[PDB]
Amino acid sequence: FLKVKNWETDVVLTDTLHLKSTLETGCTEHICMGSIMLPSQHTRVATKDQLFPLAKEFLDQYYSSIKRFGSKAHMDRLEEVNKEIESTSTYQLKDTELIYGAKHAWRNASRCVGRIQWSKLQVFDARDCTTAHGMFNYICNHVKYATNKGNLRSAITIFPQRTDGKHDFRVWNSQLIRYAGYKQPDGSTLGDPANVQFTEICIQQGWKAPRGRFDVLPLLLQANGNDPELFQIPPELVLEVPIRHPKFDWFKDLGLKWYGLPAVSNMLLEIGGLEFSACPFSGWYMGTEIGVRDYCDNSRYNILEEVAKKMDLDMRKTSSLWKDQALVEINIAVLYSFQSDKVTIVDHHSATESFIKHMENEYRCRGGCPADWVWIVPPMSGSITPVFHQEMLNYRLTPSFEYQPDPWNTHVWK
Amino acid sequence: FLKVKNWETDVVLTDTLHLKSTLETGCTEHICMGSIMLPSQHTRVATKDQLFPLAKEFLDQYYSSIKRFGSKAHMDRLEEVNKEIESTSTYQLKDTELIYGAKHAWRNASRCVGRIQWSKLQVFDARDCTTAHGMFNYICNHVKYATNKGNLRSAITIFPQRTDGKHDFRVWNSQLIRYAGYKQPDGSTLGDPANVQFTEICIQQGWKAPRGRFDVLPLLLQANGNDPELFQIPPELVLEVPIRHPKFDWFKDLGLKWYGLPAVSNMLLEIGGLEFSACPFSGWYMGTEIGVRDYCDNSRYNILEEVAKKMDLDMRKTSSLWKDQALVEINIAVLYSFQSDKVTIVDHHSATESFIKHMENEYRCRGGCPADWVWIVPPMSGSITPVFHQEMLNYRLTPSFEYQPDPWNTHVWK
Ligand code: HEM
Ligand code: HEM
Ligand SMILES: CCN(C)CCc1cc(F)c(F)c(OCc2cc(C)cc(N)n2)c1
Ligand SMILES: CCN(C)CCc1cc(F)c(F)c(OCc2cc(C)cc(N)n2)c1
Ligand SMILES: C[C@H](O)[C@H](O)[C@H]1CNc2nc(N)[nH]c(=O)c2N1
Ligand SMILES: C[C@H](O)[C@H](O)[C@H]1CNc2nc(N)[nH]c(=O)c2N1
Ligand SMILES: [Zn+2]
Repeated sequence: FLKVKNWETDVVLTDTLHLKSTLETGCTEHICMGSIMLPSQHTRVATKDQLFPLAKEFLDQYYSSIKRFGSKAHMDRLEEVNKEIESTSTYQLKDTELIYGAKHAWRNASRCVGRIQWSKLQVFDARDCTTAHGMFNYICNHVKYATNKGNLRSAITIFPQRTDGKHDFRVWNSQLIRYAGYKQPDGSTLGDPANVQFTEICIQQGWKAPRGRFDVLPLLLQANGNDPELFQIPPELVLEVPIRHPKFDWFKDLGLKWYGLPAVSNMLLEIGGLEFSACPFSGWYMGTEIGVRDYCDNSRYNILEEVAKKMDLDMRKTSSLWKDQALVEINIAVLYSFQSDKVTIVDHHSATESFIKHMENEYRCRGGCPADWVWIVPPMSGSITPVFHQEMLNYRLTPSFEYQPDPWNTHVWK
Repeated sequence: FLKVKNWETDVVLTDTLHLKSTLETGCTEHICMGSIMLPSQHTRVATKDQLFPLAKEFLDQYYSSIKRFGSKAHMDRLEEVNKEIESTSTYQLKDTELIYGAKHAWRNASRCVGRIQWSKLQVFDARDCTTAHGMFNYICNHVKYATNKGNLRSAITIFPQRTDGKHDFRVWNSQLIRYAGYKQPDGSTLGDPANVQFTEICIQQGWKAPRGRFDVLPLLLQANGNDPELFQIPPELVLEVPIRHPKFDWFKDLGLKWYGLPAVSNMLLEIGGLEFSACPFSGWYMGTEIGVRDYCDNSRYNILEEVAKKMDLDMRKTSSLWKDQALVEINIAVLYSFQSDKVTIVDHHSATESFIKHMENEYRCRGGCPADWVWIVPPMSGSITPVFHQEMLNYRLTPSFEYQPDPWNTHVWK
């Protein structure tokens, strides 16, 4: 029954939820790895024996969720998937068990500050899919729906679960919409340095790059273990916000823009022991993810010098805080640009307050809320947002989202 | 033999130092408490039995440090304090063992970004002190020395170790130089809200407050268990930087200022099992500690609105990032003000780069460097400083600095 304090408000919350926790974290009693980016625990091949307790555990919270824990419909469903796990060494979720598992995977994501919206998640069941083309169609219907003309909506599309392991649905994109990354002669990078390995993988499979900055990458979709295939999202479906500033008219001259739809596609969704290797999910952007990380990370677009230049900034000494000054401006423009286009965006203040609000309800009507402070604190102006001052317990509940290796490092090809 | 990566540079460092670790962290395999502010492990009454392994462990690294591990002078010193621990149920450090233990307490402080300077620490041995007045004199000689007319120097003053526990030297100030905090009629706060409980404690013992903003508090010094006593640092010894901006001439009109000398006085220094309950230590300020936390924390001076006002800032909508804009300005002024006065200050960029440099040498010539990411990442512009992208292993080595309860909640009075 652990206590967590908010040192800005002296609010104390009591966490019992962490007792239901199951998975391990990477920390021990003599070492804390809370700052390791991809702990071996957060990465993802299972058998039929451990598979039933997982099913049991998940089915018991789900019937407990729809009020009727331990009833006949529960006991039958337990026997039912017991039977099905004996016979097939795996099983299938009901439509509702899948919607529930997905929403709670998000709910349990300790690194996600947007979780106040976890209950309003749209679950598209793609488990009937069999081909890369059908994947492409489900993904496009996802994009269109979640984009909703800038009034963005949370959604997830769940392709068939892993079975043997060699028959595996995977989106090879990290996100359905990402800009291409091209190395240059001198070595420098056009576009997004993050995706340079992925961009050339696409060309290795036949992409015809328009070698510029913001070239929306094509989808590389692997279906049921087969070699992936290239499909270009219809451009009318990829909404984009050109970035201007509400003061500096040279900001348009910077010629930047970003897509409205954040949509992570490389993660693994775990539910009742079942593994969904392709499950792209989307919501809306927090300002900082674009203006701080995408735009100003050194190994991303790296625009701080160019913005500071135009601002006429003391770029000599480090202590001029020119980098900080040009970073707040870039985030002012991103927010303003997205808002003047009716494209859903949230600032890091509004988003981190709501997370504290969310944390309250989770400790009240759930007994806790796993939270990773390393990741919840926004990457600029940490301590002026209320999550900097909120102690948080990190633990691993299931259903959950896990990392998984890249397909091209595991795919037994051709 | 754990690995930590820098995701900005793809640098990998290998940590074996954590194997020498001894104390626990608060994390377990199923829960990470890396964001708990004062874990029960980081707080501080010991006997004579566990006291010798502690002495042994510390003496073995110290003679290993001066090259002659296991020699006769080592073995004799081991027998010597063995003998002394049998006879007195405690023991005394040699002058050099104390200088070493202190420097390594700092070296091991995982929450300190300034640790690149740990070897150049000036150790003042105050273990002959017996009276609050003698404390006051050692503390003043500390202030004067460390201040060094703005060319600040790192130092620590070590008062006698705890023995029985009822005879205990304690500085009741959190820092030797802090501004007084006064509640008002309407409830609001003049001065520093942090110290309001301490400020009225001082008046409870007879302080004559000049009830303004930046009133340097008096020292409240407890010596050998006796009731503490009030002493006012000579004002010529308290250096102060008035805060101006190198653009906004109304910034002087804000009328702010800060002391040059950060000097934490409430911590407990542990060496070879011995407990030094009063051990004030000082270095120089990182810009952000004043301009971000001191000035802009909600429950500190809370000047963001007043600075934004004068900047003529979009203070209506939250998403205007006015708070961020006024926060970078305040930090530009702090750095500039301290630098135009030849008072040693370091910006959070320069300081966090040096910490990465420091981390390199610690993994190379020591096998690791315990680091608390929650605390090493500066509280503004996190991800544009290189420590945001540096994975860090947190573990607890000794000699170390520990928190300890406030004296007025433990002091058996009068
Ligand atoms: C609705 C708006 C949302 C916002 C504003 C939001 C915000 C964020 C942010 C800022 C991060 C940190 C990632 C980074 O900065 O690199 C994150 C991580 C994450 N989010 Fe959310 N998110 C949203 C929706 C969703 C949805 C719909 C899901 C799943 C269905 C989700 C699941 C996750 C996961 C799994 C992580 C990372 C966990 C990890 O890395 O281990 N989020 N989110
Ligand atoms: C020389 C310049 C120094 C700088 C720039 C510096 C910087 C910092 C900063 C920014 C923090 C985080 C505290 C906060 O933001 O609230 C910190 C913590 C700390 N520093 Fe350093 N510091 C310096 C010198 C020292 C010295 C001389 C010592 C000890 C002799 C020391 C030991 C510590 C300890 C023990 C902590 C906190 C550990 C904890 O809270 O558990 N530092 N320092
Ligand atoms: C190398 C890893 N690093 C780059 C972080 C990558 C990452 C992994 C992950 F699973 C995530 F959910 C993630 O969330 C971004 C995100 C997703 C959604 C739906 C909304 C918002 N607003 N944001 C970001
Ligand atoms: C409630 C706790 N919270 C307010 C943090 C307090 C705290 C505790 C502590 F032991 C510290 F060493 C500390 O370091 C401040 C510091 C010290 C020195 C020598 C230099 C710099 N530049 N800075 C700050
Ligand atoms: C070293 C550290 O684990 C890494 O830089 C983390 C820190 N916190 C983060 N927080 C978020 N939201 N996103 C990130 O990519 C990271 N990166
Ligand atoms: C909740 C959290 O533990 C607390 O706010 C910490 C976060 N990191 C920090 N880091 C530093 N340097 N100083 C602090 O006071 C804090 N506060
Ligand atoms: Zn931990």
